[PDB]
Amino acid sequence: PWEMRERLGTGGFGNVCLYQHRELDLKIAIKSLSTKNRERWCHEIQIMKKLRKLLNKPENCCGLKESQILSLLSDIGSGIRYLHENKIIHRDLKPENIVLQDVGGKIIHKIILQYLAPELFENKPYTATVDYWSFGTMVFECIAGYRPFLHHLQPFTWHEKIKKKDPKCIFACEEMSGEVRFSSHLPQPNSLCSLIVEPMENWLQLMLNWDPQQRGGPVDLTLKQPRCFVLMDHILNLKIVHILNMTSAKIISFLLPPDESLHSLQSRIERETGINTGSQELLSETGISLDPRKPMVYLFDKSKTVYEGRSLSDCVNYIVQDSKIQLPIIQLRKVWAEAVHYVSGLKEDYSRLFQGQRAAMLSLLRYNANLTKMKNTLISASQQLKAKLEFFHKSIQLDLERYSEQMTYGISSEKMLKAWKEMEEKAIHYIGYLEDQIMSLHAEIMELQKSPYGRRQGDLMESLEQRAIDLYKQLKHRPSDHSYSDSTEMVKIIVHTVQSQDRVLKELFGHLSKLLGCKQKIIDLLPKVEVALSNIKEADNTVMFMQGKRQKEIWHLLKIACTQ
Amino acid sequence: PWEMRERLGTGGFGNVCLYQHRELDLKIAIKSLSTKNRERWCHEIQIMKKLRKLLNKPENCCGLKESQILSLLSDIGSGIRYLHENKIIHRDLKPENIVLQDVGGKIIHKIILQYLAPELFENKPYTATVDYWSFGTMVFECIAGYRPFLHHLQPFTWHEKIKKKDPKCIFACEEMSGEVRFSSHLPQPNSLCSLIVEPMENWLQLMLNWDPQQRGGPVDLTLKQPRCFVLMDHILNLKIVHILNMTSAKIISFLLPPDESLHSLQSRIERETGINTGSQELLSETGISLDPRKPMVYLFDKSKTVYEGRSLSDCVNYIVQDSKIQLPIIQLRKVWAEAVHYVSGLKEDYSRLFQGQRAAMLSLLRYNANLTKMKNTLISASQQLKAKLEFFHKSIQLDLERYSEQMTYGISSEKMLKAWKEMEEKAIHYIGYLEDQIMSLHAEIMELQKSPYGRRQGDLMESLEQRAIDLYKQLKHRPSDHSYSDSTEMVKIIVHTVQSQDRVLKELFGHLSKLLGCKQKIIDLLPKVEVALSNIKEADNTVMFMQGKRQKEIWHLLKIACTQ
Repeated sequence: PWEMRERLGTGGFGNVCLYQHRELDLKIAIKSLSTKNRERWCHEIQIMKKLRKLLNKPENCCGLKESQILSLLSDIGSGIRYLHENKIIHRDLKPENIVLQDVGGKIIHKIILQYLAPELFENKPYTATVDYWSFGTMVFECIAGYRPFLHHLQPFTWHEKIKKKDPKCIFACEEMSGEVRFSSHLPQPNSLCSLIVEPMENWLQLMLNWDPQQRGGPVDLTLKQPRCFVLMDHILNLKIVHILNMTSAKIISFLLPPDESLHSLQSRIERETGINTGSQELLSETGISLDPRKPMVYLFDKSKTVYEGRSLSDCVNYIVQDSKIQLPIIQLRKVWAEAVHYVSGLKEDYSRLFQGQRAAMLSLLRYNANLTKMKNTLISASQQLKAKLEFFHKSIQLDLERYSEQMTYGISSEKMLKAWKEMEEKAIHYIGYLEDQIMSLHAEIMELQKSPYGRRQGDLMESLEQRAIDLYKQLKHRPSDHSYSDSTEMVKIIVHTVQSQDRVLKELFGHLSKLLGCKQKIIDLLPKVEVALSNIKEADNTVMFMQGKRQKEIWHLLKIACTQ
Repeated sequence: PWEMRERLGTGGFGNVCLYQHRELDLKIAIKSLSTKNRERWCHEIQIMKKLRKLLNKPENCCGLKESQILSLLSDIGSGIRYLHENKIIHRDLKPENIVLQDVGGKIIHKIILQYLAPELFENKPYTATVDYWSFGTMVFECIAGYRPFLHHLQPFTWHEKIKKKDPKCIFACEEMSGEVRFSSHLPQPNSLCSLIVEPMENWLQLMLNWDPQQRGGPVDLTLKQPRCFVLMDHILNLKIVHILNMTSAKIISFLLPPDESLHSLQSRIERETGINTGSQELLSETGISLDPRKPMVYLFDKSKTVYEGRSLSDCVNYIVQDSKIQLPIIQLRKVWAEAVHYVSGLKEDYSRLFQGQRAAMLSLLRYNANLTKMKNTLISASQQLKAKLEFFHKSIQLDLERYSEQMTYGISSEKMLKAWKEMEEKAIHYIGYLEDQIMSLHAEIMELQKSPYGRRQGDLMESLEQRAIDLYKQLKHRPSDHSYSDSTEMVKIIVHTVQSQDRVLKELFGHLSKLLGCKQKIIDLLPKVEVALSNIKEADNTVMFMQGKRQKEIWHLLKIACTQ
């Protein structure tokens, strides 16, 4: 019962049809007359047996998340490694050929005119640099989202035009005048760490080499790779950790050497941020300060309390000044894509600030749980302590009685009297006060639990972003209007995002500093708790000392009476 | 600076003007040419020196609250007692003459053609029965709200018509046919307890006696009053207490003899309700069960758990069946006033049911507070108890040691061994389990705190009552339409009041029974708590017994060693 659903796509002989078993629900596709191409169909059988939907989503109009593209380059990079092992030059590297797999929640990227390399465009013989070229071209059309050099240019003049320029220049930005800034550098509104960008820049300079026989790296034979694959292995080895300094609203990647301690990294924090090491509080996504003898992280400054804390496109700054800049539809789509990139970045910003708030919160709850357990421990030792003073007092007074009849026998030195008196004076000298500070501070903690949050306003700004991208979608349904209308409602969304960001930021900075002061009070409460606990237990053990010491002279002087 | 505000009313010479000091804000009125009436103005000076706003409020269209009218009859009754002391026949007893005073929150009623008695209507000589007649007439026009006999009748035919009827008949209901049911009984849709009504019925039979020289009671000289004032003193002495049986949704007044115990009243509860005495739970407005050795009360049945639990006007029942009963404006105002009386009564019903809910709630909180204090007491005695087993165990084993060297002297009976062994076996044999039931049941109590309430729906039905009385107000702005429209929206308000009353009633019956089961569990938890507490303290005192008993043989056998 393999019921036909709607098709996947179009084959070379027909339509790539998606069908499904009715009982088992096994979504299996089918690929649907020259015996050369049906023979190559059997070649497709023997060799196979032996994403652009996401890119066309207007939310990712400036491109994707960086590390997701890194997983893409790992997957499809290992695939094209695998095919150039197998003497297979795919020639067709496009996100149309990349239908995802959501196994384990992780997207796996497999393979089934903008990618037509000039050695396949003009010549019938070719090499692996078609897939090198269309690979890196596909990668940058995931990074920026559009064509790496001369987007919206006719392919004929596109191949000849780049066939006559500098191959190191990996980005051609064509202006409104037609004068093109042929650049070897990537565009700025991206989600990318430059530490990864520059080896990827050199890698694209290997990829966008127009001459095929110099395109690709020279094959380094110890690792059996061109320099392209070696640089891709460097990118798979660039192990960094992002740290948001919550006291500066800045996210910094720190490169991790494979052997550096966390403490030497703390020295790097003190160099790169200026915050002193012992006051560097590193909170995890569950707010856990790692053991520094081990090798987003939320930097807090343990000494400071009150924490103080822009569109790089100046054309959108012109729109915020005057939305009536009469842009063509290309610049309208461009600058609106920039604005969506901007406010989206704002959303992720206060999103992770919410997360740092929660890390502070749960860490605070850990300290409270510790403090309550220590508290009830002090309760136990307190009660038993006062009972020990109690019975020890009674044993003192009865032994004073019976010792007094021993002094009616007149048979002992009176140092037992003053001895047991000084014992009893020790029993005098020994609470709930700091416990009242505990329950009161706890009440303040519950108040910090009940204090309001502004995440609904982040949902409002989120829906504002939804409106702005709905507008950009209205530039995507008709880019054929060539309108020149303003973007005043865009600036409306912009300044409400500004002000609401200020409100939520200052609220959770105040909440933040309250958690900081209360946590600080907890750290103040702990050593007095523990020292007083030690005084309790030492007092107990002295009660046992003068206990068995008094009973000690009881049996010894007893046996002196047994002597003669 | 006594600034003139708007007037109070109209004087005999002008307008009774209300004015006010600007600094001190002292609202003082002024009363504003025959020298006989200016001479009687000076008589008004010498004698004075020596409410209908509420009745015209359409909310009280069927009349007022009973006890408020009782306070009215006490105030104005003592005033007319005071004037008939002073040879003053006021002749003018109307709520126009009753401007209230809100001192202490309590309304004080003072004195400044429907009340024209036939001895003042027809004759120039008169007596105190003008004020007796207009007094009781004013009282019943506070009770029902309108004229006691033949309302909307022209005064000329009104005086002659009642001048020819039975004076014991204290209510003339004129029908639509003109045939009048001259009744000696009050109308039914009132807020009145019949225990007070029948002496007030006989009192009105004294008041509505048409012949003045038989109007009023015969003057009983030991108390120096007519029988009218004596009956009013009986009404001021009728001391009852309302009990709502929450298990039957019935409010019963119980007459209190001046010396009856509360327990004999509990026997009256068992007779008048059928609920057994020891299971009669009487909850106050703070839910306090009174000490029964003392002399609204919320009856609960301590044994039962799930508590199961109409328009007397049949014309409004006809409207609920068919609102298109085409009534004249008189019957429209009548029956709508009845409906407002009905739903208003519903509002007060579930209002006091909310109150019984709260009494159950706060009583429950009292039991929890008691239980937690007993709990932490058991914690204290538990810790000190286990410490006492602890040190007593150590004192046992060291005395076993030193007793064993006494048996190397061979000088004691071995019954000290087995003695201290059986002591130690007693120390073995002695918690948090019922405490876990306490904290768990407490969690259930917090859940009963967080369970939802339906008082907002009572506010909805309240606003439904506001709409229905807004409609009746639209019969009061124009009773001159003589419409015959339906009351379908009235029945809408009626059935939504029905169903919402069912929902809130069943919700708080379920909440109710949950409080009943949880409170029941608390009463189950208490005796095991206290008995176990007694076992703790007895165990302690035995620890002291074998403590000073072991030390007792220590000093005695010690002095046996001192002997020879």
